[PDB]
Amino acid sequence: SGFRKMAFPSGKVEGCMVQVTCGTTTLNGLWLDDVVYCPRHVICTSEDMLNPNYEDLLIRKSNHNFLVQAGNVQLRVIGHSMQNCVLKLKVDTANPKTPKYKFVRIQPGQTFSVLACYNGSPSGVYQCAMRPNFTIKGSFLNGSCGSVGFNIDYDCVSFCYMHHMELPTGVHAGTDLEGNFYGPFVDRQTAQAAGTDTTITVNVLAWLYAAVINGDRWFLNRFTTTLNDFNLVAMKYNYEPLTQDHVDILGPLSAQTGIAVLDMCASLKELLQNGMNGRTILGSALLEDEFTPFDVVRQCSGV
Amino acid sequence: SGFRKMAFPSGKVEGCMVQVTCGTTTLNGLWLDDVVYCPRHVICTSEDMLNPNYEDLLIRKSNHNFLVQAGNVQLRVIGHSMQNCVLKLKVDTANPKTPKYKFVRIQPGQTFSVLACYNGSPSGVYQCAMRPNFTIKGSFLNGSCGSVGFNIDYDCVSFCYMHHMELPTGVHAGTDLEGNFYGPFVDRQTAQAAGTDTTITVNVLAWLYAAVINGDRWFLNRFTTTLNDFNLVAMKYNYEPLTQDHVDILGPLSAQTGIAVLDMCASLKELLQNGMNGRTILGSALLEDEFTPFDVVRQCSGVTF
Ligand SMILES: C=C[C@H](C[C@@H]1CCNC1=O)NC(=O)[C@H](CC(C)C)NC(=O)c1cc2c(OC)cccc2[nH]1
Ligand SMILES: C=C[C@H](C[C@@H]1CCNC1=O)NC(=O)[C@H](CC(C)C)NC(=O)c1cc2c(OC)cccc2[nH]1
Repeated sequence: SGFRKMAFPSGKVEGCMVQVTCGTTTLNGLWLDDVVYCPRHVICTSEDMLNPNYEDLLIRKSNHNFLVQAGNVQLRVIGHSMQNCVLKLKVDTANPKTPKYKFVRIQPGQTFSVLACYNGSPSGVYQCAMRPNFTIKGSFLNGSCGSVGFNIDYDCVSFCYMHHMELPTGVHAGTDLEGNFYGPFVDRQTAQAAGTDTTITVNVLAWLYAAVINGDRWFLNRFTTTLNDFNLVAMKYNYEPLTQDHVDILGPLSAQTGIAVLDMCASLKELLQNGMNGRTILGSALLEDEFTPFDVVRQCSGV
Repeated sequence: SGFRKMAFPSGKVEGCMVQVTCGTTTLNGLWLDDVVYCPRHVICTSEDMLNPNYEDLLIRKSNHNFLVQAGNVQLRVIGHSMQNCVLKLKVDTANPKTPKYKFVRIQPGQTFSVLACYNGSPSGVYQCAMRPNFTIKGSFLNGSCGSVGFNIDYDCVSFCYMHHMELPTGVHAGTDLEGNFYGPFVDRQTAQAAGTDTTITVNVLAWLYAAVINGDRWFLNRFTTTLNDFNLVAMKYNYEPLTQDHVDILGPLSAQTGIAVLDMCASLKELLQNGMNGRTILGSALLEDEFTPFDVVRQCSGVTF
């Protein structure tokens, strides 16, 4: 029993992290086969940061302008290209620890594990959900760029996030491994705002089922609601609309607990309208929306 | 910026996880040099667990009754012994992935990363605080025993927890790597209850230091207190008393902010005696008690390993 926010084991990714230096700038890179992937803003100076013409800055660089260190070993850069906001440095050595991997673009509401790194060395691991406004609520300091987010299915690492920026609000923004930002953000040194954030309703519901599966039922009620009437109330409170696909994805949790999805929607509606009134759910005083139905099924099936 | 519960990178420990089977009972073990450590109840059948005599169960076992596997690769057992509630199995191969390590027994309030494992295969990693009642709020399913908890210092992995049991309340209990349970529990299939839990004062203070570092300091008052007086008051609110070691490990955060530990204690006392009103601290109306002083430094300074 028990429900906890947990990240995938990070070993397979730790073996890929390297340090990439250009000029006075050092950050992290991801070393897969004979290519190192890192944020392209590593090539920018203090002055270039405001409005960098990256193609113009990159053409002026040589392979020897990039220092790549894997532990104590320096990797010789034999080629450099740019795919959107990701710099790709070809090295003369293939990473022997390269796992089975793929590059994927994650959808809002889905979760992934972040391996926060500094100077090419792992520092910590934590789960983040891609928010509807395409930010993530992570923990990143100076030099964390190039840290990656991933999921692990079987032994295949699906990389979905590379870290680039912290917004003034303290949330974080980045790209996929094709270098395309999640959200309307740009890799320039400017204060940038995200769109109005919304709450991931299907995840809140999964988290309520988790609370029930772990013995917490105080928030349930004898009422039910139609999907549309629930969505009317949800949107009033800046919650994302619930789709029939979301309802279906919640089926397994509904079958395990015997609580129809629309019955749990009526509980959430009551919570949004009455609040929690000092009560807590799984130790939280707020409604948590960073747990997917899959994250709940993975931990609570059979309990 | 950002404050998150963050596990240690788990790679060094993943490379030490193996499967240990006795009969049909399989759980996890920890392979370090040429020894595998696992819970001793792996030698118990389902019926034996109700009331086991481990010394007697073990005398009937031989090296050849133990199946240790790294994946599907068998490691031959060439010696066995019981140390408290931990079985030690000597194997004929030294783990080439063995990291620098030590075995430590942690105090209540200290945190560690749990590498949840099933059949010797790592499933997930999460942070746990040892509660004052010597349970942890983990997430564990059948077959999870032998999963370990650890901290990383520089490059040394300090193992401090091995998982053994789930209490009726849904919390979890286990041992250090010398097989000594945390708390008054035993490895027997019996309904066991943990004492009343309490809030971890030193970690709440750390969380308050974290708030100050980030500019959230409305709760600072112009009072101080003695350690004894604060301890007596705190217990009335179900808070743990502070030890000298607690004061010591708050030293760095005290120096960084310039707020003496006993001054922060007086501020916390007022929050307990007056509440927080509708105000929040670091965005929360609840005081957090599962971040140690080091956890705060980790988050705000970016330590690597
Ligand atoms: C090492 C990788 C860091 C990650 C950051 C560091 C602290 N924590 C992290 O996550 N990335 C960067 O430093 C980026 C670099 C750009 C060229 C993409 N820039 C920003 O994140 C940033 C600039 C800025 C601003 O500039 C006027 C105003 C207000 C907020 C601002 N944020
Ligand atoms: C694989 C390792 C599991 C961890 C468990 C499995 C599910 N989640 C986990 O954490 N460990 C075990 O199965 C232990 C076995 C030893 C005590 C011999 N037994 C219990 O955990 C247990 C016995 C019991 C009880 O006995 C009458 C009453 C009420 C609650 C109870 N729990």
